[PDB]
Amino acid sequence: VPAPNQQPEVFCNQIFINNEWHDAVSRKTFPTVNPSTGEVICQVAEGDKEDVDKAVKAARAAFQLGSPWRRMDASHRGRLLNRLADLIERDRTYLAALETLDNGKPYVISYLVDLDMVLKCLRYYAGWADKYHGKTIPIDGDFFSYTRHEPVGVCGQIIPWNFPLLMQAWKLGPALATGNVVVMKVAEQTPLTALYVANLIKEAGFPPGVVNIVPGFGPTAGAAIASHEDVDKVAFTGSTEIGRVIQVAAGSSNLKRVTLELGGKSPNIIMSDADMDWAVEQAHFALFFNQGQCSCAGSRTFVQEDIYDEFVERSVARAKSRVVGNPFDSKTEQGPQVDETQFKKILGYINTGKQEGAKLLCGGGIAADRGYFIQPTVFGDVQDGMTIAKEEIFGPVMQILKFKTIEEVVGRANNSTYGLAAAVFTKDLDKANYLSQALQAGTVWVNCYDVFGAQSPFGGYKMSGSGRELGEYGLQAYTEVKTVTVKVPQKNS
Amino acid sequence: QAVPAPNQQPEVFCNQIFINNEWHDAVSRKTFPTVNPSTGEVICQVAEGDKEDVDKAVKAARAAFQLGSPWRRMDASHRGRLLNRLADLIERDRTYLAALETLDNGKPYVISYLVDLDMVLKCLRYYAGWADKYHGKTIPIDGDFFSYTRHEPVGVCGQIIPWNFPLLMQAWKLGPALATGNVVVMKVAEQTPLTALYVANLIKEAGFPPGVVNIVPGFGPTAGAAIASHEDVDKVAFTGSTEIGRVIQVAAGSSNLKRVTLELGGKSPNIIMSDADMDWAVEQAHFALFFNQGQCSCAGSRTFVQEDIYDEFVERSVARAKSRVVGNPFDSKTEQGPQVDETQFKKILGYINTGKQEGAKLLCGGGIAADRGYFIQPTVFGDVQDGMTIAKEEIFGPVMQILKFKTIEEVVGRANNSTYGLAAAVFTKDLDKANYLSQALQAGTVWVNCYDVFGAQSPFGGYKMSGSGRELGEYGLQAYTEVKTVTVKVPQKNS
Amino acid sequence: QAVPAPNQQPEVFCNQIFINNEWHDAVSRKTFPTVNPSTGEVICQVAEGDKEDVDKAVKAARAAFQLGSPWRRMDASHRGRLLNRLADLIERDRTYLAALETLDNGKPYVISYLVDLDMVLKCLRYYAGWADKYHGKTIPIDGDFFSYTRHEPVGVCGQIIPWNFPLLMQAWKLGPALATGNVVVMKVAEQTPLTALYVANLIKEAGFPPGVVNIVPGFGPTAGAAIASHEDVDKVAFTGSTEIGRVIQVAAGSSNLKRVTLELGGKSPNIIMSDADMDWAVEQAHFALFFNQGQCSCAGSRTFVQEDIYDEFVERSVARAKSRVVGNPFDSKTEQGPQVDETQFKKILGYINTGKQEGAKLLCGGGIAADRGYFIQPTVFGDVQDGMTIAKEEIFGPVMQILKFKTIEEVVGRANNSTYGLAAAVFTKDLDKANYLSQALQAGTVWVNCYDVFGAQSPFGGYKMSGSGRELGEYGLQAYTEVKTVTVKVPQKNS
Amino acid sequence: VPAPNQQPEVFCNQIFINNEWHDAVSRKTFPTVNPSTGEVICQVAEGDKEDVDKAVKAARAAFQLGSPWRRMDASHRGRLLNRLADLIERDRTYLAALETLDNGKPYVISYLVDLDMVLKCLRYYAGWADKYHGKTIPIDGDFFSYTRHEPVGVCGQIIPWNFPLLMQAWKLGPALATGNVVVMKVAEQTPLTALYVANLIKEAGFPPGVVNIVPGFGPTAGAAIASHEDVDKVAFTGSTEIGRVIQVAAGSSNLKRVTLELGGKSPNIIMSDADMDWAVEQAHFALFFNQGQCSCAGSRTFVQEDIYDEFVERSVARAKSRVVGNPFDSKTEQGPQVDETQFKKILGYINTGKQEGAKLLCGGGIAADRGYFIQPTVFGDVQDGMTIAKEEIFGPVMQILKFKTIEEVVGRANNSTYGLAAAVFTKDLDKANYLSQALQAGTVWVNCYDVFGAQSPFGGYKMSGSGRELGEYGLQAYTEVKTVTVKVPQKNS
Ligand SMILES: NC(=O)c1ccc[n+]([C@@H]2O[C@H](COP(=O)([O-])OP(=O)(O)OC[C@H]3O[C@@H](n4cnc5c(N)ncnc54)[C@H](O)[C@@H]3O)[C@@H](O)[C@H]2O)c1
Ligand code: NA
Ligand code: NA
Ligand code: NA
Ligand code: NA
Repeated sequence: VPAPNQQPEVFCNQIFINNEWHDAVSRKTFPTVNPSTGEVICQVAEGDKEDVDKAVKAARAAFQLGSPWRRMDASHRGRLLNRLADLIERDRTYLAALETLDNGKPYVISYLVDLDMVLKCLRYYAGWADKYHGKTIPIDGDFFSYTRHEPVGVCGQIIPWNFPLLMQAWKLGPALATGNVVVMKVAEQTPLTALYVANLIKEAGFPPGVVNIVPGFGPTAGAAIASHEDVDKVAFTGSTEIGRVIQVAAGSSNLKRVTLELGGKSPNIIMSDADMDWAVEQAHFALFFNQGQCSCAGSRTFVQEDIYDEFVERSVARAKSRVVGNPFDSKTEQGPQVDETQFKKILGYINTGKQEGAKLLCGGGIAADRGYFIQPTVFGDVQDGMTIAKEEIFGPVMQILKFKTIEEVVGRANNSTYGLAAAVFTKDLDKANYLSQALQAGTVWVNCYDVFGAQSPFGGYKMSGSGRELGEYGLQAYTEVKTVTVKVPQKNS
Repeated sequence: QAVPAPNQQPEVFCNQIFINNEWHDAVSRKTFPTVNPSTGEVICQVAEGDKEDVDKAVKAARAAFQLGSPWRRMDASHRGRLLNRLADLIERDRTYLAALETLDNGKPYVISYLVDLDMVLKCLRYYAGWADKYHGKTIPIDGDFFSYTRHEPVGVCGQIIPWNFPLLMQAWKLGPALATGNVVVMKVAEQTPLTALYVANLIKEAGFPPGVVNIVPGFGPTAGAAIASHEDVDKVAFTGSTEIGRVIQVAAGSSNLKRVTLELGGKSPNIIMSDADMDWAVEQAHFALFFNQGQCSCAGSRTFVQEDIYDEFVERSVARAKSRVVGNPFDSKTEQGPQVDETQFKKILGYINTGKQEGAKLLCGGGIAADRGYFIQPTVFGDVQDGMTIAKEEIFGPVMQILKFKTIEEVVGRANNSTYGLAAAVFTKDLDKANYLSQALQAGTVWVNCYDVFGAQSPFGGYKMSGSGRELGEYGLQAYTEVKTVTVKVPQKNS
Repeated sequence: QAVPAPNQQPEVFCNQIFINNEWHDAVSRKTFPTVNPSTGEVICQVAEGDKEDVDKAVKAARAAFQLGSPWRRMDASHRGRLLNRLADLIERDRTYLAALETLDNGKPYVISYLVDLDMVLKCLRYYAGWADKYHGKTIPIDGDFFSYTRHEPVGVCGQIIPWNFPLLMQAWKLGPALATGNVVVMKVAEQTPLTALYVANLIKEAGFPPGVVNIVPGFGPTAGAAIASHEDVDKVAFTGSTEIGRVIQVAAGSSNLKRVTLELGGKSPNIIMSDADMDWAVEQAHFALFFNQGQCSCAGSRTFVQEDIYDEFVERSVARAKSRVVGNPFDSKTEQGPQVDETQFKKILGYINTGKQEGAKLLCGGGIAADRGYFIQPTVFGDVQDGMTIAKEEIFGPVMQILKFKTIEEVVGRANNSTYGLAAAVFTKDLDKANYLSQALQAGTVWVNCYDVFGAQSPFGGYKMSGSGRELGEYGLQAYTEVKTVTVKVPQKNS
Repeated sequence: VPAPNQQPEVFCNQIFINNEWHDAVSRKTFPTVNPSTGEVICQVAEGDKEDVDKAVKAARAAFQLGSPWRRMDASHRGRLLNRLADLIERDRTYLAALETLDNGKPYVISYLVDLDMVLKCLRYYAGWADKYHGKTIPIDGDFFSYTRHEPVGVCGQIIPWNFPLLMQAWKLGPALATGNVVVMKVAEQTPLTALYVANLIKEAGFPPGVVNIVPGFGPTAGAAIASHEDVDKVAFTGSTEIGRVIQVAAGSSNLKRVTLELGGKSPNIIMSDADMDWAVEQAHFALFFNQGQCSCAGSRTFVQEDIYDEFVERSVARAKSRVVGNPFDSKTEQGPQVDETQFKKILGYINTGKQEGAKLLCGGGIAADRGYFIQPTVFGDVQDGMTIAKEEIFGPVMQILKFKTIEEVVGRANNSTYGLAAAVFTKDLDKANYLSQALQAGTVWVNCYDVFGAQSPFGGYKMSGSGRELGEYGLQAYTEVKTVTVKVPQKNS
C-alpha cells in the first residue's frame, strides 16, 4: 500500500450539475468533520429543493430523444465507464486517503477494499452496457413482437455514508450502463469523495447532465428527489425507517419506481462441526468490519451449545486484540464511528444491553478522549427479545446467542422483520443445503461472510428492502420495457 | 362460428368469501348487491368482506406458504400441471363463465366467449409452461467461491383487480403468482365479483392446496385497503385507477414495505400517418377506442390524424360510430353493451358535457341510448385540442377524441405530453416512420398497424403514471420472484 | 400402488412406415421380425424401410416445412397445445404402451409404467411449455441500426434412436424439435420399433399436420445411413454407440454439412468416499449399474470405493446382486428382465469371459440365468483395475466393476482417465469434497449422493467421446434453432 | 489516419507455443508475398503435425485443473482481454500497415475498419468473461440441480486470409472470455499480423500455453488440428469445400465439436421503391469491399425491372470510378487480390461469365503489370444457372440479375446451397418484414449491407456453415455444460 497523505487537499465541495460546480441557491453550507479528531475538514454547499430542481432539469434535458447520451452507442457507454474506472485508479491513493479522512475507516482498507471494489464494480458494469438484450417474442397471430430494454430516465439515487465511494459505484454502474441519467444525493457525513469522482466523470467525457450530484441533508435534498414530479425512479440505500419515508413520498407524488436497500440484523450461524478458528475470525469480521457500520453485519452470532464456551472465549480474545486507533496508521484495525450522533446512539445501545441482562464480556465504553472511538464490545448470553438482539446498532457491538438444534436456529434466525443477509458455518453438505434454502435472507454465505462480488446480486427480504443491486439483476430496476407489436403480412416460424 | 348459445340467466353458485378452500360469510354477516348493468336489477347478494376477513385470508395464505408445506414442497412442474388443470376446468365451463361474465359486467357475450375466456385460457396455459423454467443463475464470482441465485417466491401476494375484464384480470394475476409458487389473497371488484368466485371453486376442484388462493369480495377502502396495509402481506399487485395507485403505494410504505407493482390509467395516442391504409386505420381506430364499452386503460382515446387525411378520417369514423350497435349483450348483433354501473354512467355523461362546453365538436352520439340499464350512445368529438379535459383525462367510456396534426416531430411531442404512458399506436406503410415513432413514443406498448393486440407472451404495463412493472410474458414473473444469492466457500475454484 | 394390471399379450396395431400421416409398406415390400426377448419368439413383422422410403419421408417433411405451410404459420403456443394433446393421448394409452414397451424391449412392466412412460409424459409436457418462450434478442448494436435475432427452426431433422429406452428416446427427440417448429424423419431401432409406431398414430390423432413427423423403421446401415447422408436433411441428432457416432459425423461432412448432435457411450465412474452413508451408497450403486438390465450409457460401471470401506462395500454389493430377481418382466417382483437380443446376450457373456481371463475377481453371477430368452445373471467383479477391458469398454449389461482407491487426487485422475465423459457421481457427507469433485470430474452430469436422477428441466449429454450437444432442459432447444440476425437501418437510434 | 510506414519491419515469423517462438521441427519455411508487388516479404516457419502436437500438449497443460488459467477469476480474463486490446491500440498504426503489406487491402481501411473492429470485438468479449451464467434449475424431487458453464478445453481455430486480424479476434474473444485454451492455424497468405499479436498476448500477461499459433499450410497443420485426438473442439472459417474436410476429420478422429463459417453467394435485393443512390452505393460496397474477398459479399444483385436500367447505369459508372492502386496511397479504393492462385481463378470466372452469355458491362481484365490487380468487373443480364451466378468468385466481379415480383425473388434468392447473408432495399414496412422472414440466410440486412457489430451474431444457413460467431451466441460453441444434481434433505420453492 502506498504511504497515505494524512491531510489530502480537498478540491470539490459544491453541487455538480451539467458538469459545472455550483453553490446552493441559498449560498448555505454545512461542515463535514474528520471523525478521528472531531474537527471540521471544510464547508460543503448545502443543496435543497431548488438545487434538486436544477439537477432534475439538467438530467431531463440530457435524456431528451436525440441527445448525445440517448444516441451514444451502448458500447461507448461501456468505454466511458471503463475510462472512469481508469481515472479512479490513477487517483486511487488520493481517493483512499480522502475516504479515510472524511469517513474514519482505516486507510489500508480504503485502499485495498473500497477502492478495489469500486474499480471492479464499474468495470463489471462497463461490460453490461451493450449486452442487456430485449427479446423477440413469438406472439400469436400475424405479428412481429419484441421488447426494447430502454432506460427508465431520470434516476434519483440516495446513498449513505458507510461506504461512500462504493455506494456511489453500486448506483452509477448499472444506471449508466443502461443509459439512464442520475441525480445523486450523497450523505452529509461523507460528501467529499463522491464530489471528487464527479470531477472525474467530467474528465472521462460523460455528457453534461448525465450525472448530477447534490450534497445536502436527507429531509431537504433527499426528500426533494423522492417527491419530485419529474424523477422517473428512485434508488435508496439507508435505514429502514427512511425507506418508509421514501416509498410514501414516491406514492404521494408521481408513482416513480422505487428500489430500497435497507437495514439488517443478520444471523451468523455456527454449527458445532464448523472449523473453529475460521468461524471465530469470520464472525469477528462479520460484525466488526467497517466499525460495525454495515447493514450486512453479522449482528446475531448464533453458536451451537457444544462449541459455545470455546467460541466465546476465542471471540473475546480476538475483540480484545483488535487495534483501535488513528486510521492512517497501518496497525489500526478499527477507526472511529462516523459522527457524534452515531457515537452516542451506540453507547446508548451498549447501556441497554447491560440493563436487559446480556453479559458484557469485553469493551462497553469510549476508547479515546478525542474523535468518536468505541471499544470493541462483546455481549454473551443474548436472548431474542433484547433490544441489542432486535435493533440494528451499526457499531462495534457483537451479540452471541446460544442454540441447540437446526430447526430451532432456523426459526430464531427468521424471527426478524429484517432479511438482508445470513450465514452458516458447517462442514456438512446437507446442513448447508437445508439452511441456505430455509433462511429468509437475500444473501446466504456458507463458510464465509461479507463476500461481495460485482457478479452476484445483493438486497433484502422483508423490511431490508426490495430489488437487487450488483450482478445482471442490478440492471432490472434501471430498465423500462417497451413492447413493440407490428402487424406483418404472414407470420412464419 | 363456434360461439355456443348462451344461457341468458346463468345460475349463481358462489357468492361468499373463499378462504382455505372453504366458503364463508363475512365476519360481520353483511352482504352487498351486484347488479346486472343491462337492466339495473340486482343479480344477488355477495358477502361483504372487510379487514377481519382479510386477516383470516392472510393467515390461511401464510400457513400454506410455511417451509415444508405441500405447496412449498411441490415440484415446479406440478405447479404447471395444476395451472393446466385449472385451464381445462375453465374450458369445460367456458359457456357458463362467458354468460356469467356478461351478466355481471355487461360486455357482449360473443366477446366474453371469444376474447375474455380465450385469453384467460391462453394466459393460464402460457404461465403453466413457465412454472419449471424461470431459472436462477450460477455466477462466476471472484475468489474461491461457488455463487448462485435461487428464484424463490416472494410469499403472500395481495392482488387487487378491477371490473373491466374480471376473469382476464384474475388470470393475469394468478398465472405468474402460482407459476412461481406464491400464495394469494385476491380482492375482486365489487361491481363484478361473481365469475372470479366461480373460478375459486374450480381452483379447489383442480387440487390446489388449501390457502394457496383466497378471494375476498368487498369494497375498496375496506377490504382492498386492509390488504395494502397488512403487516403480513409480502407483495401487492394492483390494477386500477392512477388515483388509487397512489393510495396503494402509500399504504405499502406506511406499513411493512411490501413490494408493489401497479397497472394504472391511460390516455393512449393512436397516430394515423397520411400514408396509412385508410380503411384499416379507420376500423382499427374505432376498435381502439370503443372496445369493451370504452372501459380499457389501453383505449386509443387520443386519435391523432395527419392533416392531409383528417377530413376523410373523421367522416368515415363518424359513419362507423353511427353504425355501432348498442343493445342487449346476449344478442350476437350487439357491439356495445351497457357501462358497468350508475357511477360510471354518470361520470361518462359528465365528460360528454365537459367536452361540449370546452369547445370540442360533437359529431355524433352524446346522450343516453336506452331508458333502462346504463347505455350510452357511441360518441365522437372532432377538432379536439390538447388542453381540453376530454383530451387529458381518462373517460373510460365510448367517447372518441380526434385531433389533427401536421408533422412527425409535432405528433411525437403531443403524444408524449401526458403523465400517462400505457400504450400507443402508429399507422403507416413506411419502415422508417414506424421504426422512429416506435422508439420515440413514451409508452409501454407501441402497436404498429394494429391496436389492442395482446398475447400472454408479450409484456404489458405503464411508463410514467400508468404504472410500474410488467404483466404477461417472462417479465410478469419478476414481481413474484425473490432472488436469493448463496455464496459458498470452496476448496479451489476452477472454470 | 398405482401400477394398473398389464395385458401380457398387447395387440400390435402399427407395424408399417409412417409418412405424411399415412401408413405404408416399404417400397421393396420387405419386412423384418421383431422378437420378444423374454421368449425369443417373433412378435410380428415390421416394414423394412430403406433409402427409397427415407427419400419419401424427407420429401413429405420438406413439404410440411415450406414457408406458408400450416406448420410454419401455426402459433408457437399452438405447437405447445399439440404437444400437450399428444401427452394426454399417451397418458390415455399408458397401460397399453407400457406393456408393449416391455413386450418388445424386455424391461420390467412396473418400470415401463412408472419410469419410462412417466418420463415421456413429463418430457413432452415440459417441452410444450417451451414452444412459445425461446426468445430471440434485441441487440444494441453500434450505429443507427435496429438489430435483432429470430429463433427459427432448422428444418428437416433426421433423428436416429436406440432400443434401450424406445419411447423415452423418442420423446427426448420429438419434444424440443416440435416445440421449436421443426419437422422430423425418425429412424427407430430395429429391436424395438413397435411403441414408437403406435405413438405415430397418436401424433396423427393429436392433429399434427401431415409430414411434421415421419417414422421409418428399418436397419441402421440402410435407413439410418440414408438419413445421415441425405442431401435435403438439415440436421441429424443421433443417440447410440460411439462407433456409429463417428459414421454419422462423417456422413454429415461428406454430404451436405447438416448440423450434428450426438449422445454416445459411457464408462461412468461412481465414487464412494469413506464418509458416505454406506447403506444408501450400496443401494444407489446397485441401481446405478443394474438399472434397465445394465443397458444405459448413464450406467455407473466403474464403482470406485475408498479403501477404508472397500471390503464392506463389496460384501454388501455382492449380497444385493445375489438378491436381485431375474424373471418374466410382467411379474411385478422382477427387477431384471432379459437383454434386448441375442447379439447383446452373446456380447455381454463375452465381456464376462474377458473379465475372468484378465484377472478380475468374479464374486457372483457370470452365467446364463434361464434356458429361454436372453437372461444373464447379475454379475459382480471385484478388485477391478483400470487397464482391464471390463474397466475401459462399455459392456451394456448387468456386469458391475468395483475398484479400490485411496485419495481424492488419485480418484479424480482415474475417473477422468477415459475417452468417455457422459456421467459421474460422488457419495460423501462433506460439503467441500462434494464441491471439489463436482468441479473436477469431466462428465456432462455429476450426481451427488444420488444416481440416475433425470429431469426434463436439466440437460444431459457427453464430454469427450460421449457426444456433443445437450438434450433436456432449455439447452435441448439450441440444436433445433437456426439463429437469424436482422439488421435494419433506422433514421436515428436512441437508447 | 496517421501516415503509414510502407515497409514496416517484421519481428515475428515463427511458431508460438508456451509464449515462446520456435522454428518448425523440420526447420522448413514458406514465403509470404506482398500481393502489391509479387515480391517475398519474408520466410515463415512452416508448422506441420509435429508442431501442432507440441501446441496441443502446451494447451492441454495450461487447461489442467488447478492451473493459473483454470483458477483465474473470470473478471480477470476480461481484464487481460482489455489489456490485449489496449496493446493492439498502442500498435494500431504498425499493425494496420503490416496488415496492408501482407494482405493487400488499402491501409486506410486496415486502420479505420479492420483495426477498429478488432478492438471492438476484444473489448466486447472482455465484458462477457464474467457474465455467461449457468442456471439453477427447479428439477422434480428432493434435489438441487444446476449447470456450470465450463470451457470446452483445447480449441483448434483455423482462419482464412481475407481479414487476418479480425478473424483472429472473432476466434480469440469468445474462446478466451470463457476460459478455453487455443491452438490457432493462421492462413499461409497472411500469417504476419497474427504472429505479432501473439507477442502482444505474451506482453498482456496471458499464461503460457493459453494461446498457441502454428503458421503453416492447410492440409498439413490445419488437418493435424482437425484430426487431433486431444483437441476438444474445432472452429473453422474458410471455404465450404474445406469445411467438409474438417467435419470428416472430426468425425473420423475423436468426435470433437465443430463449428464452421463457410462460403456464400449472398443475394442483395433492390426493390423498385428503394432509395436509388443509397442502394447503388451499398450494392457496390456489398460486392467490391475488400477486393471482393468476403464470404458475406452481395454477389447476386437482384434488381426489380422498373429500376433495372438506371440501377445498372449507375452501378457501371461507380465501378468505372473505383480507384485501383497502391494500397498505401490514400486515394486507393481497391488493392490487389491476395495471391496468384486467386488472381488466376478470378480471371477464369470472368471468362466463364463471358462464355455463358452474361453481358460484360465494364472491366474484365488485369489492371496492372505487377502484383495481382483486377479491374472492377460488372456483369449484366445474369441468369441463375450461370457459373458466376452459382459459385463463389471471391473477387471484384459483380452479378446483376433482373426480377419482377417479390414471390419470384424469394424463390431465386433461396435457390442456393449457400445461406450466409442477404439484404433487402425497400421503403416499405411490409416488404421488409416479409422478405427478412422468408430469406434463408444467417444475416439479413435491411437498407444496408455489411453492417457488423460485435453484439450481433453472424453465421450460415445450409452449406454456409453451422454455429454463430459474435454476440452472446459466439460463447455457446466454447461452453461445455455440466449438470450437477445434488440430493437435498427437503426441497422447497
Ligand atoms: N463464413 C465466414 O464468416 C467466412 C469469413 C471469411 C472467409 N470465409 C471463406 O474464406 C475462405 C478463405 O479463403 P480460402 O479460399 O483460402 O479458404 P480455405 O478454406 O482454403 O482456407 C481457409 C483456412 O483453412 C486452411 N485449410 C486449407 N485446406 C485445409 C485442410 N485440408 N484442412 C485444414 N485446414 C485447411 C487454410 O490454410 C486456411 O488457414 C473463402 O473461400 C471464403 O469461402 C468465410
Ligand atoms: Na466526515
Ligand atoms: Na355487476
Ligand atoms: Na424386440
Ligand atoms: Na501475403
